[PDB]
Amino acid sequence: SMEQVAMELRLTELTRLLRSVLDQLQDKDPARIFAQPVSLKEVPDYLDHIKHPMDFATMRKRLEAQGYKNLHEFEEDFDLIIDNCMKYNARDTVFYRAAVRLRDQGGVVLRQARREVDSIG
Repeated sequence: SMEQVAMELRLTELTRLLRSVLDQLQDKDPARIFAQPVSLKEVPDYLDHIKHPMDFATMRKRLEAQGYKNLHEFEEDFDLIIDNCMKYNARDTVFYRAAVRLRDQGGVVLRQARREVDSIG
């Protein structure tokens, strides 16, 4: 149908905007602490602690398969990155501190992304 195509064009455009959001958020992690999944070879007990692991590479695979239907789903995944880190790592660690800084800096980006998603529809 023509409606299915119109819907697919909107998804494609949301995908374009989320890719730009993803790039901007990932720049706020210049240490690349959150770039890849936590290694289960190197942290064998990780899944005993964290039930839903997340990282920027995993978000990028989902993104490129157009697997985010809306900004809320994308934010859920970004929040998992931060929140998992802040539970697994103590307050005095470079990892925890990196998550706090990512959260604080990403807030600004996400605030305008919401306005754009609503605005462009």
